[PDB]
Formats: sequence, structure tokens, C-alpha cells
Amino acid sequence: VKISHTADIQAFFNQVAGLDHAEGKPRFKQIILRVLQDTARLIEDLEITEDEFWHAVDYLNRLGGRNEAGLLAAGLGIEHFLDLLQDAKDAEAGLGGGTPRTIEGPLYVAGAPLAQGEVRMDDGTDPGVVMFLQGQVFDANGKPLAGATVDLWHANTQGTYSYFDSTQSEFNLRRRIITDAEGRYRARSIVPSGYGCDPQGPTQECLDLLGRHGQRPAHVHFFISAFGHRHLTTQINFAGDKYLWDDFAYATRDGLIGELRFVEDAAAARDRGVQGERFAELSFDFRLQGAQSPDAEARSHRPRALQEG
Amino acid sequence: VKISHTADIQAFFNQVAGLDHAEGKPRFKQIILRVLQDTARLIEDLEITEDEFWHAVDYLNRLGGRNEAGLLAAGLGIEHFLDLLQDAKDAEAGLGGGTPRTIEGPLYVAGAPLAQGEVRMDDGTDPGVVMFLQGQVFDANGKPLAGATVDLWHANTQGTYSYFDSTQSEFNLRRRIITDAEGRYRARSIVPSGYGCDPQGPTQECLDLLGRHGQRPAHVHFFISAFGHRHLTTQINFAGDKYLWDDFAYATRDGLIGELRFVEDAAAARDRGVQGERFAELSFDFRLQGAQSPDAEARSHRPRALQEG
Ligand SMILES: [Fe+3]
Ligand SMILES: [Fe+3]
Repeated sequence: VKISHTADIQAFFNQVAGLDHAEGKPRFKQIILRVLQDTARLIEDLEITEDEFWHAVDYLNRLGGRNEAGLLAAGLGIEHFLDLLQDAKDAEAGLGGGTPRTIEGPLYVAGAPLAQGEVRMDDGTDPGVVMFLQGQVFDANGKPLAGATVDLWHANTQGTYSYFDSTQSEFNLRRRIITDAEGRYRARSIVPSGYGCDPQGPTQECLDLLGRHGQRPAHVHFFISAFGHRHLTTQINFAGDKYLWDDFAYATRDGLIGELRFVEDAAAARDRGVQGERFAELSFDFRLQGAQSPDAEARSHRPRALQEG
Repeated sequence: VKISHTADIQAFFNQVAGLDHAEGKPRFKQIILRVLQDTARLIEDLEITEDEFWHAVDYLNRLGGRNEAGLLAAGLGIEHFLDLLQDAKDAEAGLGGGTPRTIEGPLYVAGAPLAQGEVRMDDGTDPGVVMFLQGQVFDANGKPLAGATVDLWHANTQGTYSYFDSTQSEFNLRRRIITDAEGRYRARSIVPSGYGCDPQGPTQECLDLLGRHGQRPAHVHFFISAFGHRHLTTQINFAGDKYLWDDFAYATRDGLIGELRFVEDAAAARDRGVQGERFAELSFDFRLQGAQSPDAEARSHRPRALQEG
């Protein structure tokens, strides 16, 4: 039984959307008219039962109250899909950039501590592997851009991010590094762990029904931007991780894999500001695009922890 | 730019849905494959911006955390739409019932105090108008059904429901009345007020953008069921309410309007177990349908406050 195609019902969705008056935005009205016609068709095409419909509405309350809506768009590949479409859109406008882009994720936090060229990122709490992170920011041509900001955040060895994990100290593993004259950034930190969604959370309960896992490879998030250049959201995925190419949020891309190198020496005392038995080294450069508007460097208006806007 | 129609993207949604393995439910897989193809098309057909997309994901967190998902399906006419489809479905199976059905609403609470034939519903707290509620439960033929349960709940004079409003006492304005030999129920209570959504809540902020109001007429909710009869969810809407036929959840239907009668007498001392100056009287009967399965009386599995199932 299909009633959604009758004028009787199109007239009803019409008034729900608000086309019954002159207040509100003629934009949502068009979007809600659409969201309603489509929602109705699924229900009629897949014959969703009342029980299915109401468990969805309720799941939706729980997804909301654990605050995992961004985590689910990510797990359903919706976030990756947007970058694909952003890419196809750039192909048309002929904006063949430098470093590829990849999903942002739901765990960013504004205003992290700021530093010139060098910074240590960890609070010296963990039994991790020190990781030395370094590279340059490049221009459209292949040149050093002094003064670009590389905004980075990553999980700790337990695989969690500060701020959401209260056990962690303020902005742990979170910093804004300013590139120096040679356009480089240096970061002393720790190898982050891959992580999974909360096993008893809304996102995973959905993935379970999909028969899917909710794991991600060890990675490091970046927000890179420079006066007169196009803002870039990307990640460095660590080489060798079991999930490198099986990420539940499908963010891993070619050219986005970091090659990690291990240096072993019980006594790394002299030679590099280290001390012993082992540490990681990783170098990765970002190449930006010429901006063609202030819009270019500006981050989405996506809401984020602490941007208080 | 449309990429959603390419095999490259259909293959991607395919693996997201979980068709990449043998675990999970082949049902969600089909539903999520669909929810993803459609979501993608809106984005491509209405050219939703990244900012729009991410404010929606965030709105979705707030809708979840105030727990108004049911209140929004109601405001967008989604709940009414289901009863319409349930109706069209009954027309085919030739189930031309008694009293029409109408949306349940998001504020039911299980296990309310139980009573034989008569009960008082209020805790004697308000400066309301006493309301006398009475009627019978009828069979498919027009006869009294002794022993049917009429499960009712309604707002108080401030226009709120107990349980969600902590200021109210336990199960205030909430009861399960058992019909007597003559198949009737009697209820001494108070005239409820119409109510609006929370003005600074997720639902209303949406309706605002639709230019719409979030008000409902004064009403009384009913769950009516009897051994061997089809369970009915309905409302009685009070006559004369400004919003009788302008309900933001579109529940008002013909044959669902209660005709309220006012009796005035400073001294209603003797004659009816009253006392003075004014009270309301309302009589309404429910006519049920022959059940043709236990499914018939069983309430949806819709999750509800306290059913602890
Ligand atoms: Fe992450
Ligand atoms: Fe109500």
C-alpha cells in the first residue's frame, strides 16, 4: 500500500514543511518537504513496521544522548562520502591540490596550546614509545611556507583523546605548531593507539547489526592553514597497523600513510635529546593550495568542542 | 555534480551496509543501503553545504539529548502519517473499525494505578475545573464489554504531564480504569490544558524555521483494550479549543472531538458529589473491533517510560 504518491498526502507534507505561511526559511521548507517525501517512501518501499519505526526513533534518542551522531556519520561512510564529493567538485574547478584531504572526525577541541616551530605534546604520564614528528608545510610550487599553523591532535596509548577523557590532563596530545623560517614543524610526543567505538554505545550497536567492527588505525589528525592558502583537514595513518586499509570510517587514503622508523639503543643518551631502548621517528610534509578567497582558510562552521561560537 | 549514481559509489555503500560479510541482519543491511543512497541524493539534489550537513548532525545530538525525537516525528506529521497508512492498510483487509485511531504521543508511562469502574485521577493540588469523565466501551455490534481496560493520561492545568514533570506527584492524572458490568468507566478529574513544545527546545527551534507553532489542543490520551478485541490508541480533543483544528501534531480527527458541558452552581452541595460554582462533564464511548489474533491487543513494542522491557 502506497499513499505517499497521492495529492492528499503531498498536500499534507506541504503544510508540515511550513509552505502554509510566510515565516521561516524557504530553504528548510524545501529540505523538510524532501526529507518527508523520501522518509515516507522508505517506509512504503521497505514496509517498515511500527516497531521498527519506533525503535529507530528511540535509538535516535540514545545516539543523541551519548553524543555519537558524528561518530555514526563516520561509521556509515557518510563523512568519507563528503570528502569524495568535495574532491569531485574540486576536479571540476580544476583545483588539483597537494596533500589529499580526509575526514576530520568528531573529537577536535579548539584553542590548544600554541608554539613556535617546536613543542612537546605529552604530559609525561604514559609507558609509550616516544614519537618524533617532523616535516614542512609546502606551497603550491614546492616551497617552504614559514608561519603556517599545523593544528594536531591524537590519542594516547590507551587510545583515547584528552578533553573527552577526563583522566587526561588539559589539552594532552593537542597543539598548534607554527612553522619556522624553513617552514618546518617539530613535535616530540608518543605513538598513539588505534581505537574502537564504545562497545556498549549506540554506534557499535548499529555496526554490530551490520556485522561490522568499529576500529580505526593509529593516526594523527591535522588542520593545516596559512595566510593566503586553502585550509586542509587530513590525517597521517601509521604504517603497519592491522586496520590501515580496513578503517571503519574509511579515512585511509593513498599518500596519507606515514612510514614510521624505529631507532633502538638502550643508551640514546647523547646524539638526539633522547635516552634509551627505543623511539619512533616519522617525517611527513603537507603541500597546500593557493587560496582564491578568505573562504579558502576558514574551517567548516562545523560545531566543535570549545570554539564557543 | 553527482557521484552517487556511479558504480564506484554504489559499491562503497554496499560495503558500509555490511554486505561485505555474513554476520548481522540482512534486514538492516537492506535498510541502511537504502538510507545511504537516499541521503546521498538529497545532498546532491539540494546541494547541501558542509555547514548545513554538520549543523544537522549537531542538531541531531541536541534532539537526542533533550530526548525529543518522538516529539519531532510528531511535529513533522510523521506520527499522523503512520496512522494514515495503518488506516489504508485496514481498508484493504476490510477492518472498518469503531472509534478512529490517532497518534499516541511521546509521554506515556506504564503501570499507572489500577481501578474498578470508578476512580479519581488528580491529587487535589490545582485551582482547576473538576471534570467528570464517563462512557462505555462497545463491541463490534454496539454492546457493552464489561472488563475492558481504559488506560488514560492527560496534562494538568499548567499543561504538563506527571512523571516528566517532577513537580507533579507519582502518576498524577494517570490511571487504568476497568469497565464494570454495564461496560462503563467513570473518572473524576480536572480539565487539562493544551500545551506547547519547550520554546527553547530542539523541536520548536525546528518548527520556528518552518514558521510554525508548537501548540496542541487540550486532550486526553487513551489506550483501550479488551480480551479478544483489537487494541486502540486514541485521544478525545476538547471542544472549543483555539487549536482544535490547528494541532501542530495533526492528531485531531472527526469523531474524536469531545463535547464538554459546563454545570454552574455556587452550591453543587447535594445532587452529585460536587460542591460549587462550576465543573465540566464529558461523555464519550469507544467502540472496538473484533481481534483476529493476540497481535490484535498488544500495543506496539514502542519503548515507553517504565515498561522496563
Ligand atoms: Fe581520531
Ligand atoms: Fe499529549
